[PDB]
Amino acid sequence: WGNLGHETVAYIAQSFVASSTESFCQNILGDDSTSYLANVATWADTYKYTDAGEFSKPYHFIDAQDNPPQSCGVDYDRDCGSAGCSISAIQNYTNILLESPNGSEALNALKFVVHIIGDIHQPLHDENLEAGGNGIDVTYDGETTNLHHIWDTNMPEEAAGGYSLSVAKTYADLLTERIKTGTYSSKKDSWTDGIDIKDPVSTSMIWAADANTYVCSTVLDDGLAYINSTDLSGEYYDKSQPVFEELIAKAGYRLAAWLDLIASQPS
Ligand SMILES: Nc1ccn([C@@H]2O[C@H](COP(=O)(O)O)[C@@H](O)[C@H]2O)c(=O)n1
Ligand SMILES: *[C@@H]1O[C@H](CO)[C@@H](O)[C@H](O)[C@H]1NC(C)=O
Ligand SMILES: *[C@@H]1O[C@H](CO)[C@@H](O)[C@H](O)[C@H]1NC(C)=O
Ligand SMILES: [Ca+2]
Ligand SMILES: [Ca+2]
Ligand SMILES: [Zn+2]
Ligand SMILES: [Zn+2]
Ligand SMILES: [Zn+2]
Repeated sequence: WGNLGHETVAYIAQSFVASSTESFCQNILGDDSTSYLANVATWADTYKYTDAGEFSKPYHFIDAQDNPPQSCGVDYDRDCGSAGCSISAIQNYTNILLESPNGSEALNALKFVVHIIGDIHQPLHDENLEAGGNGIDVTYDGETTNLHHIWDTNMPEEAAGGYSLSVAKTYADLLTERIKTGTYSSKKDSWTDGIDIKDPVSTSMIWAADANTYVCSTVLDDGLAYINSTDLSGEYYDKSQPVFEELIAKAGYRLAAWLDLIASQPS
């Protein structure tokens, strides 16, 4: 996602973490504001453009070598690759926070986890075709862009009504309501099935596989004749909106559950 989606994921997670988890994170981040996770949720996307952070570019995605929309699937050993991926990064940075939470690496590990759990839930961050859809040029509200970009940025920002941190906070409030009492309230109790702090790869692969299903059902079902030739701000946006909203909600809810397990200690 772009910045709005990552900040939204982070604000949702803040609404679901335990108090002890909130304290654990605020202490690592040096931030006890009511934006502590949202304030770092975009860091990985600035870091990756620097010489020191170039190593981390591949950590934003897992390039699933499936065949959408006919067939979707993610395979860690097939798809991660030698340079690492979102799944290998979740393992590495989770284990830093479990083993060395008071050490110098915990700060960036936490900022990576906050960001990357968000990215796992962007379906085109779980898809090899055309580099996650970057190579698929599209028109969106009369503008030339690409299919990856409209999932990251154009569509979530249209739905949220803007791009800023305060717009993200409002959007997160909306999606948090849908989890607690609204749209998602009868589904969300299943959203952490399979979670296992002892197996970060298995856990994050369940999430990536979930998001990847929507590459076939939603991102590409209409087919590329339609997608290449049509302004995607109309009916394509209308069908995409419920899907990216639920995936942003899932990312925040799952990030909260994961941070709770990272911070957990038996009383
Ligand atoms: N194979 C790739 C290449 C890029 N990406 C994502 O596409 C976006 C644009 O990446 P590039 O700037 O590398 O073209 C980023 O969000 C990046 O994480 C991806 O999801 N799969
Ligand atoms: C784990 O993270 C550290 C710090 O960013 C990095 O140096 C290291 O290469 C990572 N290891 C793996 C296996 O991704
Ligand atoms: C859609 O555009 C992509 C990327 O340029 C291309 O690979 C694909 O063949 C196109 N499909 C159609 C039916 O136009
Ligand atoms: Ca909770
Ligand atoms: Ca690739
Ligand atoms: Zn992102
Ligand atoms: Zn992206
Ligand atoms: Zn990213």
